[PDB]
Amino acid sequence: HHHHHLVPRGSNPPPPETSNPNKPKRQTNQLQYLLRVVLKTLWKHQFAWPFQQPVDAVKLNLPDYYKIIKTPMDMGTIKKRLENNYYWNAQECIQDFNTMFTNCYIYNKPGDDIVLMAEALEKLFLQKINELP
Ligand SMILES: CCNS(=O)(=O)c1ccc2c3c(cccc13)C(=O)N2CC
Repeated sequence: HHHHHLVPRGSNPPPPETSNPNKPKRQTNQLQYLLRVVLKTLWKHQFAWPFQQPVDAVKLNLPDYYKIIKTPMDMGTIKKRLENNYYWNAQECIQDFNTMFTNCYIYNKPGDDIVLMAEALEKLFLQKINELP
């Protein structure tokens, strides 16, 4: 039989939403600081690039990524959420950062390059979080 299951193909999931008109939203001083200070300083770091967009499991050849990670998050998504005033409070934004870092540690092993990158960025994140208004 000549059906060899070379189709249908894999794919990346739809990325997390960055707009939601019926979601409650505010601008707070903490959320402005999270954009202006926390996100933008992390974004410029040389270890930021793996985290600047949703994981492209196809390009990166990580076909098990979304088998393991069911709540993906990345700083590109977070950056757009802050720019779109998506959040109600600082906690919602911070939980996105926590999710991103947690996904990295779940999927990978201690000592992997990606984990070392996440640890460094997390250490910085936590330092900047302590200067929150
Ligand atoms: C160390 C960078 N390696 S990569 O560009 O192949 C990559 C980018 C983003 C990743 C990963 C992950 C695992 C392994 C490699 C890798 C991963 O969890 N992410 C999202 C932070």
